[PDB]
Amino acid sequence: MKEFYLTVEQIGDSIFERYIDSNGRERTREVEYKPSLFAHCPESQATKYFDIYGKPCTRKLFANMRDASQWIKRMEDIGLEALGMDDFKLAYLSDTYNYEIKYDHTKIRVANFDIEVTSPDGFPEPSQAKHPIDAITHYDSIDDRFYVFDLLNSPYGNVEEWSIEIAAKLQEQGGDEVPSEIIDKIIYMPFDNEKELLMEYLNFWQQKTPVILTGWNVESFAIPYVYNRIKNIFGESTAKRLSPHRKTRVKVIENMYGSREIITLFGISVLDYIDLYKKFSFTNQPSYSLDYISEFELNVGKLKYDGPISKLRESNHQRYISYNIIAVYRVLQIDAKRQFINLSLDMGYYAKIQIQSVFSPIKTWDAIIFNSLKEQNKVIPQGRSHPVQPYPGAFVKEPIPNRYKYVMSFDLTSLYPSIIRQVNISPETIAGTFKVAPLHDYINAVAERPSDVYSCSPNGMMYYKDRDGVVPTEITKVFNQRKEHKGYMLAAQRNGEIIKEALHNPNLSVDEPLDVDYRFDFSDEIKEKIKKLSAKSLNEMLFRAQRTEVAGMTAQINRKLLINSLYGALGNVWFRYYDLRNATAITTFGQMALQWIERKVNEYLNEVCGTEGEAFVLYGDTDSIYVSADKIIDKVGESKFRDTNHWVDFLDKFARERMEPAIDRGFREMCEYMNNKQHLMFMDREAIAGPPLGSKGIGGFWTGKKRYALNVWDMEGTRYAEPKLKIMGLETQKSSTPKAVQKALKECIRRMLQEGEESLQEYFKEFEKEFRQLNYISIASVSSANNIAKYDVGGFPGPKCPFHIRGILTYNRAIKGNIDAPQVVEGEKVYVLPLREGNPFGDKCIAWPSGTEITDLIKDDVLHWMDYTVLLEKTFIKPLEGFTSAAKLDYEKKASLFDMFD
DNA sequence: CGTAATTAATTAATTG
DNA sequence: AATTAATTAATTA
Ligand SMILES: Cc1cn([C@H]2C[C@H](O)[C@@H](COP(=O)(O)OP(=O)(O)OP(=O)(O)O)O2)c(=O)[nH]c1=O
Ligand SMILES: [Ca+2]
Ligand SMILES: [Ca+2]
Ligand SMILES: [Ca+2]
Ligand SMILES: [Ca+2]
Ligand SMILES: [Ca+2]
Repeated sequence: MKEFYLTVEQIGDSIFERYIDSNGRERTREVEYKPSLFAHCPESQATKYFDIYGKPCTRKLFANMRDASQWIKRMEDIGLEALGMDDFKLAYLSDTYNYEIKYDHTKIRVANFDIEVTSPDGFPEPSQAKHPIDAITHYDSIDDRFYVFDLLNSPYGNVEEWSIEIAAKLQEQGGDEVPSEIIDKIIYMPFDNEKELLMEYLNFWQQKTPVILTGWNVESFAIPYVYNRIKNIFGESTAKRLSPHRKTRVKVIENMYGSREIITLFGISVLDYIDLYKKFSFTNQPSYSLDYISEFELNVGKLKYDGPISKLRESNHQRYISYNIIAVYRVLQIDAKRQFINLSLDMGYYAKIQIQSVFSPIKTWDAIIFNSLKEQNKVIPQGRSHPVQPYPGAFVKEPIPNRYKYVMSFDLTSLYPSIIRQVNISPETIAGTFKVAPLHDYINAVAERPSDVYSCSPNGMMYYKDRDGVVPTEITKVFNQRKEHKGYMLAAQRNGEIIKEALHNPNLSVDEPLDVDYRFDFSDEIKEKIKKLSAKSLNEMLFRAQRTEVAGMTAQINRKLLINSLYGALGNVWFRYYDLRNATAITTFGQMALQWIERKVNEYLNEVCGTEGEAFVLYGDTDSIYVSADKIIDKVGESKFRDTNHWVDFLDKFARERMEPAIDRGFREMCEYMNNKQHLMFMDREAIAGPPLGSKGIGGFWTGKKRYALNVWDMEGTRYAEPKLKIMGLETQKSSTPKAVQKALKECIRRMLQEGEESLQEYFKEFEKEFRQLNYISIASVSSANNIAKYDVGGFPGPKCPFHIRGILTYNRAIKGNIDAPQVVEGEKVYVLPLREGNPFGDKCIAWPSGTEITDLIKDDVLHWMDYTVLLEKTFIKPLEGFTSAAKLDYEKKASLFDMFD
């Protein structure tokens, strides 16, 4: 097989590499890598190396990496550019793997682990590690085994062995319900003392050294705790054994508070799953505890136990260990669904970077671009210092707040990356500037043509047309991968809807789910067989379809993120190819494109309807337009339609056969106007929205910019079995909004768009009536807890203290003096509740750590003094008032003449 | 060390 | 309560 790296480090003058060799075995080598850097040389000197602008370079080959670094510094003292890859391990990888890497994941040791630490005096700080480690569960992907290291004897209690028999039993049998599919995969090792547990863990680590190290909060807790505990007991050199090269870096981090240190293990790639989740999930959660995320992702019940965690080992060691193991499994279950490890490996190997560098799109793009240029013997420019400067972004249209009955939306495919490709925007393709006219002059096609030679953006930039820049070339490659996966995602989604339809009439039999590839639209024979399936088979298939869709979604959305991050990197000072002329050429072109096509769409529809000056485009943001279709529907008459799906078909057909051709013509003209390299402005139909035929639903509404709701029947080719609410920006979409309120507001909106005014009034009346029975967590607001210290004056709110910070300060006073009560962690999330006047907490609100029950000491008082009236007005009535006034509806039935009868 | 546009909630100070 | 400036949090794209 083809070889691939596992890990790479620079340690002084050595590269330490772990790799899989041609036979599929893991090896390590230390290489005295001799790096090369480059300097400009005279034009009349023969060389094969050129910088990105075509200037000739001479190669400087150094005896070691230290000399290369010292040369860089001397070139600074002289005042001359030092060209080439200054990150020597990336040059090493490029030299050693001068080909497209084909990796085999089954050869990569992916370790998932978690530790338990009993602590009587509060949270066990990793940098102190003063408490014994009493449990470690370490899953190894190669063995497919959970290795359980259990401490039977501790200063905090002596316990009996964990029983795998009880662990397997149902909770109703007094067991721990450890999933049966992992029971056989557990290797249980009990220990008489902590020293031997840790010594054996380290020997184990030595034999099964993680390549990818993951788990939940392992970067901030497990890794620092284990390192420091071993350091405290055995000395530093023994702790360093967690690195295969015996080198570590301790950093008492310095950017915004937090002096609790993170440990870098050389020769290991740490991908903390919390960080993977935060970057790649496209969620913002109210809480990031494993219980909360597990429940959200997998629909598994919370891990339940009596008493505080500080007494769990002592009171119920059996459950203590069982839950440690389950915790480890849950991360694996989340990854089976989300596939962030797969994504990280794909991205890392494609770019040829340390896998952990996937968190940095700048590093990722620096390496991709470097490798691409190196292929042609081109030399990358030196990184430079830049002051941070603001620059202009997208255009957002001010919508008229209103109900909108029939809406067809259109959307530009992968806009900013397509602009890069269309215009040919790259550091080395800059050809010059032209004299800009005001933007609206380009929008209206009255400004003079920017250039008859070069490809142009309305910000004034000109680009060469003779050849594609490295940025367009490389962004194109990742875009095409993205497109392939989006195609799989959409097919799985369409397939999901076929299954839902068939679920309306399940057959009465014992059968099995069909063995199908869900990434492809079901064939006619599959569709026929589905119509004969049982509910159980159909449900399992739906689950599988939806799992395929999620897999597709991860692969596609994160490749979209990567390409959009290349645009973003052009606007970040730490990017080697940072250039505000390029970033601004992209955004300015976007503003023109949107407004240009708004004008064209209005012109086209005014023609086809025989009107003049009618505004058909009601809204747009960045790259999307929302077109009112009321007149289109009214031209045929609602009476002609058999059902909802009939007008949805009509609009779908009108969009595809009439509007899209016109839209294409308009963008082709714009391309010629800007003299661009390639027409890549593709604006396809996104949404078809409207009320159910014959209903009193309003269909949709806008309250303002980035705040709207639509009742959608079809989304980019997916015809829904049930209409789906597309709600953007409103309180239902915000993690800060109480869960019960999100739900209730979503139902108000549903009733508005699908059923009408009366249905909404009926529901509101009921919600207001029953509101007070709702669980306190369900009606708590959520916020991030930043800068607590700044606003803390003696334990009371300082000037300008934010509402949620006040809540925290109240909480601190309430629990002050208690070492064991949950502390609010700076930068973490908190639940927030209003408090009625005259309460014992001495303020108007209380906040506590999110995802948790409030400590039992003050729970009864919070529940007693919760201000339900303030909660209702602030979180529910206020936004609903906003929705309904924008929609011209009343959430409460107003008086009428009819009130004088019966 | 990916980006900008934009919203709502909030505090402080004002709005004769 | 409204409006205005400044902060904060969180979205849409
Ligand atoms: C979501 C997102 C968008 N944008 C910018 C760049 C996008 O091209 C532009 C439009 O956003 P989107 O319409 O959300 O996405 P897209 O057009 O790039 O890709 P597609 O529609 O095919 O899924 O907004 C970012 O810069 N960063 C982001 O994270
Ligand atoms: Ca735990
Ligand atoms: Ca788009
Ligand atoms: Ca689309
Ligand atoms: Ca059937
Ligand atoms: Ca869009």
